[PDB]
Amino acid sequence: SGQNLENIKKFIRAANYLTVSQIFLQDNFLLERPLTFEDIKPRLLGHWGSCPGVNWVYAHLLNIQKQLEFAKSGLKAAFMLGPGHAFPALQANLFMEETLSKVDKKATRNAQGIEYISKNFSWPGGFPSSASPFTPGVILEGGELGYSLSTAFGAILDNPNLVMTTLIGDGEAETGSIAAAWHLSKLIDPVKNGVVLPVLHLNGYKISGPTIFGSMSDFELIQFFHGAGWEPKIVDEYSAEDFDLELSNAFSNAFRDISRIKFGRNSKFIRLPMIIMRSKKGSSGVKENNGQKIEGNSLAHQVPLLKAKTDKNELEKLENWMKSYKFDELFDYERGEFKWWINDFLPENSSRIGRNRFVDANLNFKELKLPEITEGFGEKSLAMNAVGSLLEKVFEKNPDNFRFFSPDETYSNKLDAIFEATSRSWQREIKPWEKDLAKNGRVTEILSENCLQGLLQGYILTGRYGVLTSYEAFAPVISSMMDQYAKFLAQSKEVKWRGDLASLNYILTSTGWRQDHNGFNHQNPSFIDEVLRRENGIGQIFLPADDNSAVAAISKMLKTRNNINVLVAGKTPEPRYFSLESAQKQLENGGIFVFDSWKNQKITDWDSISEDDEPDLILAASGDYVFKETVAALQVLLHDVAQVKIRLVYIQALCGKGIGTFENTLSKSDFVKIFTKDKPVIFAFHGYAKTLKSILFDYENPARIQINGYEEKGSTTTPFDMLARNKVSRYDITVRALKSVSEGDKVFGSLVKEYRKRQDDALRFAQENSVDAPEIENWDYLRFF
Amino acid sequence: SGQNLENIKKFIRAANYLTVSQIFLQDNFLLERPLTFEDIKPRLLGHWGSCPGVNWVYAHLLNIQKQLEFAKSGLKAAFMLGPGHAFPALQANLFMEETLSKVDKKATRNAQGIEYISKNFSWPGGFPSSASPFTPGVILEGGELGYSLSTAFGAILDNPNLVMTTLIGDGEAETGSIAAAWHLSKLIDPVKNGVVLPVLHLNGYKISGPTIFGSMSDFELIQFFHGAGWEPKIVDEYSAEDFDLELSNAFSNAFRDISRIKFGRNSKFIRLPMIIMRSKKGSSGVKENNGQKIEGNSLAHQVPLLKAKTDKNELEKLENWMKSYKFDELFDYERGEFKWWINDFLPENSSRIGRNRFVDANLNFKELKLPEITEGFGEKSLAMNAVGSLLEKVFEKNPDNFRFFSPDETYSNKLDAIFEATSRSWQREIKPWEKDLAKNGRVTEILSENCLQGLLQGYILTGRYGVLTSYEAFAPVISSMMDQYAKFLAQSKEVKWRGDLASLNYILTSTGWRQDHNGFNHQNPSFIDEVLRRENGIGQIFLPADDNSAVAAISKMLKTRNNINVLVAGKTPEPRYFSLESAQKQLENGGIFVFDSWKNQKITDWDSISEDDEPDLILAASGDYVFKETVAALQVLLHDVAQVKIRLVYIQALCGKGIGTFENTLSKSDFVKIFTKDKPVIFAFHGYAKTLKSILFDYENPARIQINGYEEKGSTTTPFDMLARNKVSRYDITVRALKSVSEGDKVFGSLVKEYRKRQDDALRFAQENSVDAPEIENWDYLRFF
Ligand SMILES: CC(=O)c1sc(CCOP(=O)(O)OP(=O)(O)O)c(C)[n+]1Cc1cnc(C)nc1N
Ligand SMILES: CC(=O)c1sc(CCOP(=O)(O)OP(=O)(O)O)c(C)[n+]1Cc1cnc(C)nc1N
Repeated sequence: SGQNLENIKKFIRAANYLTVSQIFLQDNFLLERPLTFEDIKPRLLGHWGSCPGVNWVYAHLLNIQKQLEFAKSGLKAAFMLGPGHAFPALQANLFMEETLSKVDKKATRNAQGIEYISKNFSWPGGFPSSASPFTPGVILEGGELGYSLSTAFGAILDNPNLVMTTLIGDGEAETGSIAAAWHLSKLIDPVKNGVVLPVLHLNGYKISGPTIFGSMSDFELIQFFHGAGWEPKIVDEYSAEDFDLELSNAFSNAFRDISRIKFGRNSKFIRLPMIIMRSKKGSSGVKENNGQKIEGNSLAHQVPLLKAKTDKNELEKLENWMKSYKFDELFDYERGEFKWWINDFLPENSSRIGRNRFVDANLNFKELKLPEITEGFGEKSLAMNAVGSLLEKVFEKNPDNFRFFSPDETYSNKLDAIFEATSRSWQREIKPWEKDLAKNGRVTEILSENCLQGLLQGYILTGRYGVLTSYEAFAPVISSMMDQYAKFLAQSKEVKWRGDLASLNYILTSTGWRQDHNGFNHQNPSFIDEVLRRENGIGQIFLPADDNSAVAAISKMLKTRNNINVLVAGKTPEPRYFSLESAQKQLENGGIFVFDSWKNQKITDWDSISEDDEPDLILAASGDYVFKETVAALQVLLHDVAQVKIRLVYIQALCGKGIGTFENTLSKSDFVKIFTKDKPVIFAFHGYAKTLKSILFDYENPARIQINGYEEKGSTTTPFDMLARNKVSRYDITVRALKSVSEGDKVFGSLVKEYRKRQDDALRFAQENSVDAPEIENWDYLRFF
Repeated sequence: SGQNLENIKKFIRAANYLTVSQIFLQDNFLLERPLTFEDIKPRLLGHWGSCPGVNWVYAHLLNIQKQLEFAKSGLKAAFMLGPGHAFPALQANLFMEETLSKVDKKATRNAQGIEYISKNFSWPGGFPSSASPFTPGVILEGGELGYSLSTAFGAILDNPNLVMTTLIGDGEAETGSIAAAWHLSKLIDPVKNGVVLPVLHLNGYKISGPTIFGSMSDFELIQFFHGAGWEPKIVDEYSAEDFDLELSNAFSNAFRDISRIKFGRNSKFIRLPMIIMRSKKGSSGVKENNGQKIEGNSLAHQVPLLKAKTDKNELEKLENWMKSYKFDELFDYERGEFKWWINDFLPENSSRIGRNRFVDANLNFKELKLPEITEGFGEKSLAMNAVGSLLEKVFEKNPDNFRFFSPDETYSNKLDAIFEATSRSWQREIKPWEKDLAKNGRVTEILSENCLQGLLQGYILTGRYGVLTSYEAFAPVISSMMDQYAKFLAQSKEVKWRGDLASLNYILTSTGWRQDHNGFNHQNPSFIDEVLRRENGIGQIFLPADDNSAVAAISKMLKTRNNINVLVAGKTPEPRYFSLESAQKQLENGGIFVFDSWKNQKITDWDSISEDDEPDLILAASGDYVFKETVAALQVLLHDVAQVKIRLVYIQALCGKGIGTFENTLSKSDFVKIFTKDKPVIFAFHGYAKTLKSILFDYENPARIQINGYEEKGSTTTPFDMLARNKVSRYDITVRALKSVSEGDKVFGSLVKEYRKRQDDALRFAQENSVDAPEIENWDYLRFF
């Protein structure tokens, strides 16, 4: 114990020394000669206040892992860093562990490695100032605060004997996501999945002020964290005779309780332990400077000596601070290597914190077994039921690497068929009249969308599969956090040892065009714009036409890696236009369907399109309801005049690089063939008009393309009134097509008046009877298969 | 007591009867004859499960208001409905009291009014199914759950006699916004302000399953809500008499409130009480149907009898359910009015819940006094310091209707000058080394952005002013909720009795181009895209060029009403420009600056632009950090080649309707004069390129416009490296301009080679020295002063 404690103290001292050397020094890293003004970095970037807590937690975790390995237990520990601004200290904890030496050859544990890791911190072309995928064993960026407990819970599923210790700052704990994630222990069974160990760094200060949790006493914190499903233990630096002994006792007790919980079963609810660690912010640093308080104050957040390159007293303070660590007793200056204590302290390579096998995606990724797609049919299209049946088959075929997440909307979205295979995860009591609740359920349901997104991202980044479904309007709640994930993917594109990962799959349904029980608060198609905004080859939206297109698309997204895909489709009975082979060929051609109505010819290959024979007008649609309105308008236009030639175009997929998919994106020359250079193009969009305008900016002649979308209007009314309020009903589409072609009002005016009268009569019937007119409800639509 | 109890019971019986009549009946509202199949609505829309709790709370609130007015107390109570899907029951509570009759003449409290409110619920053209601005006394729609506590805390400020009772659902309490807002009592003093009263519905069930909070026992709930700084009380429907217990709870809660608000004896932290009530979901309704459980189960969420128009047993169940409420003992069928008992229950006029004076925007809105604008002094311009000084003057001049909100970032954003007027609100202990903390501070700081947005919207919707500042990267966290606010404004455009409101003002600074201490996670310019997507005349972005432009813009947004404005500017020492507080203010009438470099001529009136002489190319920028690069590129181009003519265009404001402001938006004819029809336009943007592409879709000839902006690339490096990574540096701009102008690549090949070599040398110097080259650091710019 005493030799053990001495080894932890030496490890902490060395980690602190390399942290300060990373922050300040650019030369004379070993301090063999007195410090001058030429051995200081020109710009003193970085942070210091949270580093000592990171060092203490990492060293105690290494000691605990060594003890567990001696006990011959199967538990493997991993570390998660919430405060991503404390990156350099963690870097030091890797350098003396030799994890970084397995990735970079220049980071060997010697004097050259010390110089390499000290000079290149925050340097242009060196290591970044924050956590990144370039760091081994890192899955959470920590830049945007929060999203730390949910990702830790998501990485623990289906990975027993894995203990993930995550560090959460007290200022970060004031966010909504962290506050909501405390209840995630009521839905996950730790015996068959694993244990998450939370440590709260209660330094007491934010960037420039005290914290909410730092103001609370010990009694209030105990009651708050025991009101949820946690068992908290508090250790404070201000009153402890020996801080490291208390930290060792707390970690040993927590891991003993974890081992006791794993070995055995209990027919009740579990209470995972957690550690609150209170310490002075920026401990073991400069105490005072220019009469102000640094240690134990919010002024230690950034660097505490901003003028060390020009002020003599600041340089003396920095030199004394670095010499307080006594690096001569740990390092060996003669040979340039560490002494014999570091080999005694560290365990073997297979059982170290930074090289956990359960967290790595290279040792856990497997292919997904796709069942045969059965394109069953009835009388009307029900895309959500078919998607649920296919996901039920997927759940049957892959019983270890597939999961489902939803914010209590599985029945409302017509995806309940998946309950024929698996139940919903629930660790609390079940009443006899309740159904679909089990401890080992593979569906997790909670109203906090942030927790669901964190669980999905943790499960995917560990190396497995998942799909998250939701309403379309409530998606942007997890908008910004999703963008963070995208950055990770971009930062994984330049790393040669990361490996492949499953795609991030969203199923957004119950769109605003058919919200019957709610009005104007459940219609917000802005999530797809945020998905399409990113430009690092990430972002795909799938726009099915019927149930066959829906099952083809949901089969396509499960075969894609390292991307983000969103599928938006309705859940109401709908007409059917395409069979299985036509839908599959359309998806393999990008997702564009072209039809000529004056000759009744479907075109699925862009070759053999006649230049001598071109359409007079183009009607294009994107989305199921707008496609129904477009085909109804095309039917009316074929009935009435039939002298002009109309080409019908439907788009099934959109990507950040243009029209179609990333693998097969429509080019600038095929757009000219599909869409004629000068003919008008009336376009109906499921979402905002500017979302399509941004994509169509880069294509040929954007002046003639009229685009109509949601336009942010509507209330609780009939579906036809909802379509007519935003000028995307069939009659206004026909009016626009008549006015866009030839003179318009000169010859086709009376038809415009007749169509407006028909729309007025339909709206009057809907207003008077609260149901749609029988002319629209019993409409006879077109067929293509 | 007993007379009051039976009057309350009669009120709740009437409320339940009108709620069911609103949900189901189309005719025979008084049930004079036996119910048939022709008196049922064709579509049964609405919700029922949460309505009885709303009715109980409203009746007890009215009783407690009458009892308060008996003793001549100044406290005025208001009601807030979190579960917005429970709208019809609240409507019933607005019918027996004559609040709805003051707005609508047809809603008079008689038989015709009963028919009017029952027939038109969820009808096309009638009352909506959810809460809306059309309802008097409503400031929160309740569509997106979780924004109820923070809005109440925002609306409760500077109103010492307003007590707001808000209803929160147990499923809604699982959202992170509510869990973050539970701690808001530690920053707002309830003696000089009002008291927010939270009530937890706790019916036990979500849409399709149990709730997390419903699974917790009483002991766990007591600990969780005591640890957060509240005084919870529990009443359950499984008791002898629910109404007597509820009345005792409300009476004791009001006694504590009056004993704490007017004595002022306590100087330490306070403990606001809250009410936790437990009841069966959909109480006093259908018990069983088709062998399933309805009352006390999640199946009572929507309509519990979905086939009452076709099934005889369902119709009989509905008739028995409605006849369970004996409406004959509360109504006179021949007179058509209520009996005398209601006149003994309702309090005096204007002492009623639905007509609170402290909540209405009318009778509380006052114009803001703008101090005189002053110019900036010095070579380098600091926009944030000038903005802070102007806000300090505003705080001085308006000591009762202005407040500031920030997520612990006002020191880092160079806005600390406002600390010369007011401190930060803080109700906890203050250390001797801590500064800018006071109980009566007018600045609220917490890391939860959702709480800040809720406080700002609550303050603004009651008829006062406020400004919220933040980083640009973490703004999208509050994107979607902001969209909800915009919808409110749109509905307020169609309500004739709703008064004016102050604009929603954002200041986002520390942009991604100058994140020195942070890396990739702190660059995300997507919030302005979310704001610009509103299409109801809402959404304005202000893009200052220097400090004078910043103060002119911040003076302009404080003079705008019923809108949303965003101001984005840097905080680094930047060169000054045309802005001398006079030319800048003249530019603000249009928001666009035009300069001709071949004759050194500024243009402020667009009708003076000569059509005979035209620029050879246009360099345009939007944002200060890239305006620097484009004026440097203009300087280099003027130095090297003089036979070409360059027109410099800067844009200061963008709106959803086009270029400029809503009051003065650039037309499609002025765009042709400013931007020539066929000349190339090299445009450089502060944010994403597609955000500007969507706006420029609607203008003339968008094919020739080369838009470059942030490309999601960068790391911890020098500012010039950050500019060059996204191809928006000065050398990139001049290379692009040379490529655009030149007919062939062999005329300016030496120049582009030289500029590429110069950029390579600058990047090499930055890589080797970690400091920008002296050629760039000591650059000499031009001025239009
Ligand atoms: C650099 C950065 O992004 C930091 S660090 C920091 C204070 C962290 O509080 P904490 O007490 O948990 O940290 P610690 O004392 O060092 O442990 C803030 C508010 N920010 C900016 C910020 C703002 N808001 C959000 C959601 N995320 C971030 N990162
Ligand atoms: C219709 C709608 O938008 C409702 S109602 C409702 C149940 C609310 O649970 P709670 O028990 O707290 O309310 P109560 O049953 O009425 O008492 C949900 C989940 N939703 C959809 C939904 C989903 N997610 C979010 C953030 N908001 C909403 N409104």
